[PDB]
Order: sequence, then structure tokens, then C-alpha cells
Amino acid sequence: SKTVLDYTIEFLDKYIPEWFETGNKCPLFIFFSGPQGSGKSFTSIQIYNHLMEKYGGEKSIGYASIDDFYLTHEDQLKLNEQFKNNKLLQGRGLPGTHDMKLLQEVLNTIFNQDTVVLPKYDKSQFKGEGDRCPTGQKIKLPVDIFILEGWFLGFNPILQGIENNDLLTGDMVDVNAKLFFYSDLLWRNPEIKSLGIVFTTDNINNVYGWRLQQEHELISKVGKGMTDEQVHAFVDRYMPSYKLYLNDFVRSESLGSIATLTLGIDSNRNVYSTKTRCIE
Repeated sequence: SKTVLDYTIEFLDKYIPEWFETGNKCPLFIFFSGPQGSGKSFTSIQIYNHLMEKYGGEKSIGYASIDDFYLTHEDQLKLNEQFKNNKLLQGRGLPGTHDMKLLQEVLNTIFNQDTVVLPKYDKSQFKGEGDRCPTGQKIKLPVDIFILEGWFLGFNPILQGIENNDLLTGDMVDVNAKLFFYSDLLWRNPEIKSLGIVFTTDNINNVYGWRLQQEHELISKVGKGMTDEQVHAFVDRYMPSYKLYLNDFVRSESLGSIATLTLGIDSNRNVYSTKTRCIE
């Protein structure tokens, strides 16, 4: 049976060459989006390698996880107080906890030396609170293909009647405002041409399961991790976002400006359905 990888490679091996046949010198972005635990991270990494091997020296390939752009430990502390009463913004995690100014600059440089520098993060820092690495990564300019991945890529801010939406309340109000900067800068940015890989599942509560598994394995290995109660508390921080944006995002099939591949997977990460939308 075909895995998510099989479908993804199939989709990209058709569309990437078709993009190059256009002669476009601007970068081609490739966005990977999927709930935490869906395996989208591993899949994006596999594609990175796939492209590195296929095009190797004839094309410049870049890769980054949106979390590579988390705020410096210090700035997150600043963010904590700034939104002292918003529990969703305390600590790295939700939209608004990333360094947008830095992302803005990188994008600027890309669409502009011989290399551009992207940040790298270290989550083990400050007893697990995390901090930015003293040294990131360097990508050769111009960039031909740029792979970016995150669990909320493609989500769009609620723009109208934000006081009537029941899901959009409390701490989510600021999160929604924060989400704007990513959307505006990336998947809603008219200058960005891209292919999208979307992972969705039959039940969103699969996310709890997937993280409960991950943590149980860590504990059985080093006797340290969150209690199930804490794992629930952890995931609960992301559920509001899922409930608010996942539907429009996935149903819209437009993470990619050129084409989008949507994959539906079950608890065992098994594919039950596939769909490719090529923006008409």
C-alpha cells in the first residue's frame, strides 16, 4: 500500500518539474501542514533529502521548520508579561511566539550575499524553556526551492464578526491577531508561489493519543516527562486553534498557490483518502 511519502513524491515529481519548465527564477515554496503527531515533520525532511538527491547541484534547496524561528528565550519572557493574562501565550508554542521581524528579513533577503542565514532553535535550553542557537544555518542564494513546515501553516485569521464567533474568545483573540503576520507574510502573500502538502485526520482527538504515546516512550526510557494530565494540558493549548481554523483551511485546499495535495490519515497514520487540487 502507498504511504503518505508515496503520494507526496508522486505529487511533487509531477509538479516541481512543471514549475521549472516555466523558467521562473523566483523561489518555489513547498509548505507542509499537519496536526502535531501526524508525521508531517518526518515527511518534509524526507522530501528535502529526495530533492537534494534529485537536483543536488543544479538547484539550491532550503528547508526550515516554522519553530526554527521561535522567539529568543529572552523575547519570549518579554512576551509572557506583555500578555500576562493570556495563558495560551505563556511560553513558546502558539502563533505569536515566533520572531516575525526575523522571518520578514529572511524572506526579504530570499526575494532579493552568497548565502542567507536562517535561525536554529534549541529546546533543551533553560531547563526545557528553550532558546535560539548561537549559530543557525546558511542557504545558497538564489534559493530555487524552499521547504517550510509547521502544524498551523495555512490557517487564516478570522477577519469579520470576531465577537460573534464562540470559538474565538478569551486568549484566542490575541492568537488570532498574531496568526495574521504569518498568513500575510506567507500563504496569503501574492508574491509567494507554492505547492502545498496537507495532512488531516478522521478525528482531531487523535492528537491527544499521538502525544500520549510519545511521552510514554520517553518516560520508559529516561523516567522523565509529563503526566497524562499534563499531556492533556499541553494539547489543550492547541485544540482551540484546531477547532477554529482546521476546517476552513483543509476544505479550502489552498495552502499551495499552484496546487495542493491533501491526505487524510487515521490513528495509525494510514491514508484513507487523497485529493489533489490544482487552482483553476
